[PDB]
Amino acid sequence: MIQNFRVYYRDSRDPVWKGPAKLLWKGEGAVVIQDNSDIKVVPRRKAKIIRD
Amino acid sequence: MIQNFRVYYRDSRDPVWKGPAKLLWKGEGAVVIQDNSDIKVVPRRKAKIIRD
Repeated sequence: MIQNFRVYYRDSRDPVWKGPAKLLWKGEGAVVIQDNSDIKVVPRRKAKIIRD
Repeated sequence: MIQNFRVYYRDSRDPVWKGPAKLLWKGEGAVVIQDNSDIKVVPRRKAKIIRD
């Protein structure tokens, strides 16, 4: 059901937002994404769902 | 498309397999699962897809 959606997220070294990422898994207060060629887990409260 | 499937995986502190887990994301050589109440990423080459 996830079509074209971008997501922003902050790093643990700086509360500064980071470039957009691809949205893959979406359920509880957590969202799986992929910035470079590596998938990682990010708390939903530290990410934002933007539409493409 | 993921119905009832269990997955085993080894830890980084010991090449010993670990209890079964729930299969959620499935794509490249990586698989997202959930053992306790926390989701983590595990390389597909370090996990096994078992049917329920």
